[PDB]
Amino acid sequence: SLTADQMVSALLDAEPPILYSEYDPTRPFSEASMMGLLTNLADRELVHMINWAKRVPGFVDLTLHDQVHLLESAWLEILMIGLVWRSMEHPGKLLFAPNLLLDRNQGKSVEGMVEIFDMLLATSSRFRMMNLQGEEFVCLKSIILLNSGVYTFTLKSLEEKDHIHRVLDKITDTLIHLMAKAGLTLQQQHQRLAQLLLILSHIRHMSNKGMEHLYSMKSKNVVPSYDLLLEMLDAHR
Amino acid sequence: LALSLTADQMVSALLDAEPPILYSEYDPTRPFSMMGLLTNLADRELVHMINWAKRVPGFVDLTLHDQVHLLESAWLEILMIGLVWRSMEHPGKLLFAPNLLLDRNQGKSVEGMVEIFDMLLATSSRFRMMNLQGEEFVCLKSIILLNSGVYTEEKDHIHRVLDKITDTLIHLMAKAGLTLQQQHQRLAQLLLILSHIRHMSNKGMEHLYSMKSKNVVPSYDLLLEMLDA
Ligand SMILES: CC1=C(c2ccc(O)cc2)[C@H](c2ccc(OCCN3CC[C@H](C)C3)cc2)Oc2cc(O)ccc21
Ligand SMILES: CC1=C(c2ccc(O)cc2)[C@H](c2ccc(OCCN3CC[C@H](C)C3)cc2)Oc2cc(O)ccc21
Repeated sequence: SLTADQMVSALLDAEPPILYSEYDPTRPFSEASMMGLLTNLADRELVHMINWAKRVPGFVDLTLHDQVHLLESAWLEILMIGLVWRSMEHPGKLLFAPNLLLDRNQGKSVEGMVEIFDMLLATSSRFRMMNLQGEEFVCLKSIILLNSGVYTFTLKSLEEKDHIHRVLDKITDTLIHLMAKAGLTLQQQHQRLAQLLLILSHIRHMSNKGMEHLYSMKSKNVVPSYDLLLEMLDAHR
Repeated sequence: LALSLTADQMVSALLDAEPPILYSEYDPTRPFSMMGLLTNLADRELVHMINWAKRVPGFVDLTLHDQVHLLESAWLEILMIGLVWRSMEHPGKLLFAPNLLLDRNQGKSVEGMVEIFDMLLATSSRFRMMNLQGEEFVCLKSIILLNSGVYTEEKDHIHRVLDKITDTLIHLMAKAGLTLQQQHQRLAQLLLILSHIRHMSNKGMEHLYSMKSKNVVPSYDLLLEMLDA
């Protein structure tokens, strides 16, 4: 029932905070410590992501089961687009945190990492060339949340999918509204809409390559479990 | 040059450039290697894909080097969307060839295959649900060709062609009688399906690699030879 303006306002209000890496001026940054710091940040960002997701219009209208499925599908894509967004104004660097700004040479320290760094930096550059606006960014991130898991899900399921498609349609309306307000021609509007949504194909690509890379590290866990996501999502009262 | 085409001229060019549907190489008199059949078919399909790519307006304006890199990035996605397209009118089945229609039970035959089968089937179902038209299909396939490798003067040209295809898609929908709102909603719906096709190609590549076959990706030299400089 939201208007385009109401949709933008809700998404902007729902934005999670930018988190920091730990501070210590007695411990100089080490290559050996890098993955540990990144993991610690990612895990903390995930908790805020679940909060954010619950504030995306239409998301909590879904079953808890399907909310979990959508986050299972989208969580790394969402981490990545978030990273690319806060890195946009910093050519050649990834702003994992304001006190953890890394370049591709530092990425070389971890086997297989520089390939993923390069893809993320390329996305940052693309954002920059398009002059991506914050209002557009929060629309794109919401689209990832709703769309990424919708092809891999009963009567209830059909109802859910119809709802997701209607919300996705409203976000399309919202993007078009924003561009119309920016003074773009109708032609420029459709063209930019297309340009923006094609970036999501690259973000999906990066998530899949990234997931493969994280698994190759043979750590205890990579993905947040169904259990964990449910626990974070399945709040009482 | 090819950017000077009208929307109608663009559509006609793409429709005319469509590759043929090939047959599986087996003797139908004999008892029914699935991956063997599929690999043989994919490899033959690839040749026709390269000749199709050369007819996508704007593609051959790129350097041969860049043409090859786009094909390197896009070939599996393009195989997949073509498979989904010809499987649309066959619910629950994948029409790999007219003489090779497989259902998901058949897919189980091969380890790790049914997961990718189900994704392909879901895409075919989505196409049918959206009543995807042939004119839209050829635009989407062209977008995959130009977009899949663009992150890995030339880039400006690629974006110009992509913008032209967007114009063409919107033109088709307007002609179909859709309102402006329906036009940009349907455009978005179609482009979001492309992210799923990318996903499928990613998981498909993982699966093909896990089989530890001889090769998986076509070499630079193979693609370049097919391009016939
Ligand atoms: C994009 C990205 C990272 C990354 C690094 C390599 C790679 O192949 C894919 C993602 C790494 C990264 C990403 C995900 C990681 O998963 C650790 C396992 N956690 C994830 C959630 C679950 C509770 C367990 C560990 C490190 O760092 C980031 C931190 C952020 O706050 C936001 C994005 C990242
Ligand atoms: C989608 C698809 C196939 C497939 C099966 C499992 C999988 O994990 C990914 C793709 C299999 C398939 C797809 C690609 C294959 O690559 C074999 C290696 N070739 C590819 C080109 C290069 C010259 C070497 C082998 C089998 O069959 C198809 C045949 C088609 O004419 C069109 C699409 C396919």
